Amino acid sequence: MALVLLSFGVPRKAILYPHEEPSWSLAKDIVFHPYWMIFGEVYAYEIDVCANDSTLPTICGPGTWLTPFLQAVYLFVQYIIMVNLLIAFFNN
Amino acid sequence: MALVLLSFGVPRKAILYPHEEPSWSLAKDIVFHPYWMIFGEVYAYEIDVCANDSTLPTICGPGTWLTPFLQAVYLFVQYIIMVNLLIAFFNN
Ligand SMILES: CCCCCCCC/C=C/CCCCCCCC(=O)O[C@@H](COC(=O)CCCCCCCCCCCCCCC)COP(=O)([O-])OCC[N+](C)(C)C
Ligand SMILES: CCCCCCCC/C=C/CCCCCCCC(=O)O[C@@H](COC(=O)CCCCCCCCCCCCCCC)COP(=O)([O-])OCC[N+](C)(C)C
Ligand SMILES: CCCCCCCC/C=C/CCCCCCCC(=O)O[C@@H](COC(=O)CCCCCCCCCCCCCCC)COP(=O)([O-])OCC[N+](C)(C)C
Ligand SMILES: CCCCCCCC/C=C/CCCCCCCC(=O)O[C@@H](COC(=O)CCCCCCCCCCCCCCC)COP(=O)([O-])OCC[N+](C)(C)C
Ligand SMILES: CCCCCCCC/C=C\CCCCCCCC(=O)O[C@@H](COC(=O)CCCCCCCCCCCCCCC)COP(=O)([O-])OCC[N+](C)(C)C
Ligand SMILES: CCCCCCCC/C=C\CCCCCCCC(=O)O[C@@H](COC(=O)CCCCCCCCCCCCCCC)COP(=O)([O-])OCC[N+](C)(C)C
Ligand SMILES: C[C@@H]1CC[C@@]2(OC1)O[C@H]1C[C@H]3[C@@H]4CC=C5C[C@@H](OCCC(CO)CO)CC[C@]5(C)[C@H]4CC[C@]3(C)[C@H]1[C@@H]2C
Ligand SMILES: C[C@@H]1CC[C@@]2(OC1)O[C@H]1C[C@H]3[C@@H]4CC=C5C[C@@H](OCCC(CO)CO)CC[C@]5(C)[C@H]4CC[C@]3(C)[C@H]1[C@@H]2C
Ligand SMILES: [Ca+2]
Repeated sequence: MALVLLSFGVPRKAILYPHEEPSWSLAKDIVFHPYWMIFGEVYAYEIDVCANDSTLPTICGPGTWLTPFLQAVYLFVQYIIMVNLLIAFFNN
Repeated sequence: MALVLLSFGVPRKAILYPHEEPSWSLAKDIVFHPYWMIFGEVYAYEIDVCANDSTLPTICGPGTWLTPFLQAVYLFVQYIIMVNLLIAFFNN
């Protein structure tokens, strides 16, 4: 579950923030939002940053249409497979 | 689950509100948000009160960078261990 997290946070932070110099904030932002997604926080109005209801309208740019596809795969893996595999683990 | 709650709400309220005189509001605020976290309310824009998207920008101060680490441990214990232990309880 920690690897699926980094498989998602690093492409997302890279596609949505292309103009970043090296910073310790890059170690938070690859791990912060993808972790809070495991607990039901979808960040609904940050998905599709080019939408009109977006709360990140300045992040709209080339390639950012990829991130909602990425997060759809991410939560399917984490919530629909990995959290329920862990329920199944505990039950058995 | 009520003890993991107080293990989190008391360090959080202490780190984020250092300048408090004794008040009955201290018995609510150690128990209120940590309980609503069990039911999927992450308080996403109150985590990391020093962030730019924060809805508590005045709470930013010394030591407040500890609280997102604390809440990451908190929900892991409550949701990933304790809620699913309780599912496992009921199934068996
Ligand atoms: C057995 C358990 C052991 C733990 C194992 C796991 C290891 C956990 C390791 C995680 C790596 C975190 C590294 C922090 C990066 C530097 C932070 C920094 O510079 O300042 C930040 C620190 O202040 C905060 O408030 C944020 C602290 C991070 C919260 C982590 C919660 C998510 C849990 C994740 C769990 C999933 C882990 C998935 C696998 C990796 C603040 O903001 P900034 O912008 O970064 O800098 C300041 C600038 N500013 C003032 C403009 C805002
Ligand atoms: C079930 C329902 C689906 C029905 C079926 C038919 C599919 C329909 C698809 C049709 C493809 C055409 C869509 C784009 C329209 C034209 C260009 C355009 O407006 O681009 C937009 C984005 O979109 C893109 O840039 C491209 C998006 C392509 C993703 C398509 C997924 C393929 C199907 C499924 C893949 C799943 C996996 C497949 C394996 C099974 C531009 O808008 P923006 O992003 O807001 O940015 C603009 C602002 N900017 C200029 C600042 C950047
Ligand atoms: C079998 C079941 C039995 C129950 C067992 C559990 C014990 C339950 C007991 C919990 C302790 C409650 C102590 C209340 C403190 C005093 C509050 C007060 O005076 O006013 C508040 C009451 O109005 C509210 O809105 C808060 C009421 C608390 C709701 C509980 C929610 C969390 C669930 C709890 C469950 C988790 C417990 C985890 C374990 C501890 C309002 O605001 P204030 O600021 O406080 O005062 C007014 C000032 N102001 C106008 C400026 C706002
Ligand atoms: C997977 C990804 C991680 C990659 C690995 C490398 C780790 C990277 C970390 C590197 C450490 C350096 C980060 C801070 C940068 C310099 C100072 C700074 O800006 O501080 C910031 C906060 O942060 C702190 O004050 C310190 C944060 C330290 C905790 C880092 C986690 C340790 C590893 C994991 C721990 C898990 C458990 C470990 C056991 C397994 C200040 O910013 P702010 O908070 O916004 O407040 C500023 C405003 N104010 C002045 C009003 C207050
Ligand atoms: C699932 C199976 C495959 C099916 C998918 C079929 C292919 C999908 C369909 C179409 C392909 C992508 C093109 C459509 C959208 C283009 C419109 C556009 O400009 O968009 C953006 C740029 O976007 C780009 O420049 C995209 C470049 C290619 C991305 C890499 C391929 C991704 C496929 C992933 C496949 C993963 C498969 C994983 C395998 C398991 C917006 O650009 P702009 O801002 O408007 O430009 C002006 C910028 N300026 C102002 C700064 C100058
Ligand atoms: C997990 C395993 C161990 C690894 C831990 C890694 C250690 C982490 C690394 C380094 C230590 C922490 C400090 C680094 C950041 C300092 C930057 C800073 O100033 O931050 C803040 C202050 O914060 C402080 O002053 C905090 C001082 C130490 C806190 C106690 C240790 C926390 C580690 C717990 C470990 C738990 C272990 C649990 C064991 C299971 C912000 O200050 P400021 O607002 O900028 O100052 C101006 C304020 N003024 C304007 C009011 C004057
Ligand atoms: C197998 C796993 C693959 C993924 C991963 O774990 C192992 O690989 C690690 C390598 C890390 C980076 C190393 C170097 C730096 C440079 C630093 O530069 C300070 C500049 C300035 C501050 O302003 C100093 O004053 C900022 C942090 C950064 C980019 C790291 C980020 C986290 C990364 C990507 C980690 C990530 C979780
Ligand atoms: C084993 C467990 C450890 C944790 C815990 O349970 C047992 O320990 C309890 C002790 C409680 C405090 C006792 C005294 C007061 C003073 C009062 O002062 C009124 C001032 C003014 C109003 O403005 C009057 O006019 C405010 C409340 C406060 C701080 C209590 C808060 C809750 C606490 C921390 C409880 C907490 C849940
Ligand atoms: Ca939820």
